[PDB]
Amino acid sequence: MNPPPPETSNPNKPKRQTNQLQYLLRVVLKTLWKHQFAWPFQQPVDAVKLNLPDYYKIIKTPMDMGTIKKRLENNYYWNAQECIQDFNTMFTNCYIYNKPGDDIVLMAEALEKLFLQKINELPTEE
Ligand SMILES: Cn1c(=O)n(C)c2cc(C(N)=O)ccc21
Repeated sequence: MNPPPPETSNPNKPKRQTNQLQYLLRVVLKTLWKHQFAWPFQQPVDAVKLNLPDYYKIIKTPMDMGTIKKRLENNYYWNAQECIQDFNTMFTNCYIYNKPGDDIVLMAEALEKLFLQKINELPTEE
């Protein structure tokens, strides 16, 4: 069994649409999403189909770019830090679960390098 996915909709949660969050969608998410190594990270890990029965025993804070994309498109966030944390959670999960050197780790590292370069130029708030 897979767990329920992370929340992407919560009408109780206060929301903003801001230039930093717009950057996170238009520059950061879109840059990583189109990458040749994006595909393992475009949706929640399906531990059943991938035969990783211990994945959610080890990973208790799942995150993926499919979830982040939905959160950004549906204006789920209050600030950029929340979204940046989601990306970092996704990368960290990969490094925590997988054997050092594995293809998936190299893929995460390539995406993380781009992520860091884009976040380095996060625009100042308007
Ligand atoms: C070990 N592992 C991970 O840690 N992630 C994120 C994975 C994604 C896929 C996949 N086929 O999407 C397959 C295996 C994966």
